Amino acid sequence: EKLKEVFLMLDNNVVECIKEITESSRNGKLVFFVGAGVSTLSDYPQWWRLVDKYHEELYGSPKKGNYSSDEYLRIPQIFYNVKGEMAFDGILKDFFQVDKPTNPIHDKILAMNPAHVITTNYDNLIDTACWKRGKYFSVISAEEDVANATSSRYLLKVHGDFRKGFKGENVVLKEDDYLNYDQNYPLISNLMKTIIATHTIVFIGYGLGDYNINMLLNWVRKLQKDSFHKPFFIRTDPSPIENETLIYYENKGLRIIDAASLIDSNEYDYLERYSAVMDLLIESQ
Amino acid sequence: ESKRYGEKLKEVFLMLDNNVVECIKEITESSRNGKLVFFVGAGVSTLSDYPQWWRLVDKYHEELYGSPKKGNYSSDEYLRIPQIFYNVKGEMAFDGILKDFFQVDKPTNPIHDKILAMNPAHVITTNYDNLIDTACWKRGKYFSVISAEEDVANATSSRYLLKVHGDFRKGFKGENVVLKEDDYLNYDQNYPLISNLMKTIIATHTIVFIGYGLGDYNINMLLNWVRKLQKDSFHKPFFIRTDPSPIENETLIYYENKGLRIIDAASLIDSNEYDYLERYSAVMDLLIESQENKFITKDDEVIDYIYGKISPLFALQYIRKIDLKHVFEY
Amino acid sequence: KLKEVFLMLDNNVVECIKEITESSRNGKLVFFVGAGVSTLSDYPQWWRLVDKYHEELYGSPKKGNYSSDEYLRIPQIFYNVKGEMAFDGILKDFFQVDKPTNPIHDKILAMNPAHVITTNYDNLIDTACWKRGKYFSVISAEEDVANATSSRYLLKVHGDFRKGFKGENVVLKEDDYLNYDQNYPLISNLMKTIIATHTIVFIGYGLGDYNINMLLNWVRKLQKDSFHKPFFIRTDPSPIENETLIYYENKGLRIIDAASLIDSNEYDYLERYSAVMDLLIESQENKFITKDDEVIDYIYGKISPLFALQYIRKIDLKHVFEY
Amino acid sequence: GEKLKEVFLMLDNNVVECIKEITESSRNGKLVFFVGAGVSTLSDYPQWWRLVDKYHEELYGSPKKGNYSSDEYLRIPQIFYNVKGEMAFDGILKDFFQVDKPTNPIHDKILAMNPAHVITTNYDNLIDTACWKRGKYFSVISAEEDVANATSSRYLLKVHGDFRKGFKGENVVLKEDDYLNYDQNYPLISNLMKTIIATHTIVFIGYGLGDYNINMLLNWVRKLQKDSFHKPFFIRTDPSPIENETLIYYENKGLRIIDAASLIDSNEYDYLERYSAVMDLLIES
Repeated sequence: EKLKEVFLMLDNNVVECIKEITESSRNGKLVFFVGAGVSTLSDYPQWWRLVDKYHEELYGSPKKGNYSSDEYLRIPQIFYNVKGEMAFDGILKDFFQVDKPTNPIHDKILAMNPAHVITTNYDNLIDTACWKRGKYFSVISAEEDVANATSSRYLLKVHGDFRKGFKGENVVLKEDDYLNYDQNYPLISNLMKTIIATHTIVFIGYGLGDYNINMLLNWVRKLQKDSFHKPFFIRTDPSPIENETLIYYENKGLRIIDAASLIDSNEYDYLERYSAVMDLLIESQ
Repeated sequence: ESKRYGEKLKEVFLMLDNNVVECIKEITESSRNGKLVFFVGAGVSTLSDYPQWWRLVDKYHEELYGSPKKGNYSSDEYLRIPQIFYNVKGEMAFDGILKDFFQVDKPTNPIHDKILAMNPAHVITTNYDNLIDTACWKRGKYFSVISAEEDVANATSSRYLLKVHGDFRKGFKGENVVLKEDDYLNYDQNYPLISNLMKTIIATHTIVFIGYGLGDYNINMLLNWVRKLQKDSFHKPFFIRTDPSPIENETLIYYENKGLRIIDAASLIDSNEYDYLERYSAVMDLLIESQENKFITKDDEVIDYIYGKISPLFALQYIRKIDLKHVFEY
Repeated sequence: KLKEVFLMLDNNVVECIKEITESSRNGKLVFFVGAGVSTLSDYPQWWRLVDKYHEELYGSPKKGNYSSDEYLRIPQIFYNVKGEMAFDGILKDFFQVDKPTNPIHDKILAMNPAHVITTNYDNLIDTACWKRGKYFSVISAEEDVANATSSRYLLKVHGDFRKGFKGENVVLKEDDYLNYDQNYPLISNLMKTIIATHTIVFIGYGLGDYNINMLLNWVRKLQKDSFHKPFFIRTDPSPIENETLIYYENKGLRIIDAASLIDSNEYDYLERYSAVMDLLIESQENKFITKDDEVIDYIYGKISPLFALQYIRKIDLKHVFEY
Repeated sequence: GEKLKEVFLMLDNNVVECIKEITESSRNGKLVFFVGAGVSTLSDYPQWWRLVDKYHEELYGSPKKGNYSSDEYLRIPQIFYNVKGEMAFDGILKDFFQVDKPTNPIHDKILAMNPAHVITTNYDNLIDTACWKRGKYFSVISAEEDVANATSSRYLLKVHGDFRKGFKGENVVLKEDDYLNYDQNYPLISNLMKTIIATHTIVFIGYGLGDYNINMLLNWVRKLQKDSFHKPFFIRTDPSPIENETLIYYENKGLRIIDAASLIDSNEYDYLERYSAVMDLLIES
């Protein structure tokens, strides 16, 4: 099969990344930075659907054509500012009460036995998967959870969850709390920065233009080059990435893993390349 | 067009909302009080068909990526695509692409003349045109141009024409302007004096925005500082919205509670979609005609004008008829 | 006697004094008054106030000497434990005694400054401005910046008791010292832009004040040629020792010290300030003694612009030389 | 020795509860001691005052005519760095700090308490020598690069740096500008210190009532949620009893102070017994 034959086709760079990730997994210093991609792979609603619901309820017109980059964090502000919080939390409840089954990628992530898992999402898919597999994890979703931790295995939830009710304050999806994230979440931010500093981070389910990736790159640039590791980024776009972007995001610290080049998958099959890259990581043992 | 525009403006003004009427009154009072400060953005320069950022980023994508960006090309790439170029091709290619378009002798739009006709104390400016200031000198108004940090301490007059993002006066180098992703991130650390000067003029002058769009990066960076300043410590800036489609009431409420005051040009005139020149001209002509009083019809307005221009002299036993001509602006 | 006193001056002093006069005649000089001009005549200082805070707080008088941090820690401790009422009462009792103006303030205002910036919560400079007949828009709180009445700024950086003798209106504790940029953004920006765009002369400060150090740290992030180095009129009764002078000149302070200029006593602060002030004022009416080099230089400085002009009539040459 | 039995009874609940919490943290392996100069002076170690005295001697040519100002302690060395030079600056560091001294019993008992991590602002090797002679492999983190090469999970966090790479002025934060340029120069060390403080229980030992480091740490604690941190312990060793009003002041900022002058009666400079009494009270329980 091609999965056995790809071990000879991988670029020496990719071979080095696979070896380093496997070594970090063996040493218990691997942290997976998961995002919206893996949750969406389990048919979980994406943020743009909630944006559309707010827009239709607020403006009265559907989607107003193509959304701008800042539009995804502006309409909820317009809703919270005039309509209030009651409708905001109600809409969040109706859209996000469903409990989607865990996708296989969540199973593979815990099968890799990571030291910690930093999640930017707002769902308990990883919590449910960990409870299924029996590997105990410590949930860190708010400032009150930093002080009280049972074991040194932190499920670092940076953006919050809906555990303390379906309310806006617990979860960071607005604009004001995006600017005031450092002020409102100082301990979790410090823990996140320290965890990336000490351990080896592999990014999963993220696009090269994501907000969190860009802010993390901004914080990385100020660091000493010889005193910091290069985080692994696994891109799952359906298009073959070009060399210029790879250089731009390589001198910026991230190590890009291109699933498009490794496996000839389709355009609307994220699961195929996600599973292929996870299996390539696992089979190295 | 002789009697067309005068009658059109007369019809527009006598139907305007009281909010816009108060906005016009306050702007005119500030202008005649030596306090108005203007904020011309990228929109005003495009009225003279000046090279826009989108064409430059399109060529940067074409050269760097081998082809222009497919589909929509507004996804924060305006700052990223150039930056990659600067981090791959280097300095000379960036400079060449910069000088290819920005080295054009373009005539000045009349909107600039209407702006300068308001007699503003300072004009904080963002675009890169060397013709925004040219319209200033072809009249009898001197404005000290401040573009880099070294020009702040060397200013001569008390009136500033501020190039916040820089300009190409000192050559067409890629380091004297704020274009790539890094400069926008390091603006507060590379141009501290210019930022302080900006916040100084903003706090002590009436601010009128023009040529911007609701959601531009600079407007947001100003609004967050405004919200951080204090409660009721700043005079609310005036915003001239000029987009073709009328503004929904919800966005108006949100932005006027965020610390802005919106004057939407698409509501008071029912013009066509792509008619930007007339959209700017309507509001600018309302301001100008309110300056020189081509709007007064009722006797009460006449007497209120006379009393507002003569009341301070009621404390003087007598005034020569010769210098009374100076009271009513000749 | 003073004519040859101007001669026994270091070339650095000679050029600094003429630069200050040029800025004053150009409407570009902004004075920076600090603690020491106020306490010159009779105004109470912070040390006795800290002493009474120790008395009301710690029971017994202060023993030894309190450190620099204690200057703000002790009032802060008193405010945190005993509350705002007693703090306000103590301030009201201390800061109500009106004191007459002193000639140093008249000399400062006699140089027609474009602006004056002070960290004094008193109105000594304010009253001297009113009594002399020179108008200044008083800016002490944020709300004043929006409501500025004129273009001349009497800036009270640390606040004042013009709206009432209350602890909030003045920066005295540690909280408002640490959270200054989070409480007074507008006035801080106005101070910074005034310092950047004008000429700043520090008077009353003694290199041991928080404001001077904050400003010097602010200077370090202003490129190289984008800023002018402010002058410094030091009046301590001790020579500068010529190494801290080097340090502060490298950091951006052209120090002028009164100890080298005149041989005053150790309790002669009035004379120490007055010597430099009279020396500065007397140089505003005339230039230094000239030679063959400078006379031609002065004439060329007053005539070179007229060179571009083809011809100039003779009657108005009095205006060129100012009568 | 044979007199603490009554001292247990004399001490009120405010100290008994602190001792109990310290013991519970010690038995759970979640206690960190933030020590500094003050237990270093007990080994006759050259204090900073001698260093600034030498600098002032080589700078103004005369000894101190009085008591040094609070800022002078940070300004006099800086003057020497700007007027004389850098080699002149570190010549005195090379010939003056480079001294062989034994480890006082307090340093050994600090490790006998078995702390999970120790954070120290000193520039010496006393703590390292005690760690080597006890056998607890503490990963020394003194420079910026060491954060990326932490062999063990237990960190000997020397925040201010070391002379191990050499007796150079750039390896230790001493000058005023170095204190001012601290977060910019040492992001990873600051992050690690903040996370260790947040996720553990910190005990201050050998500190005066107010110094620079405790001030900035208390400010960083202040810019937190009102219940996101555990109130740290402060062991005041000043010969005079601590006044109650300043005790309430320093407790309202989020500290719990245990003095020794109120606990035992001693002489003006016998700091060994003052540290020993409190350390025996802590270790015995």
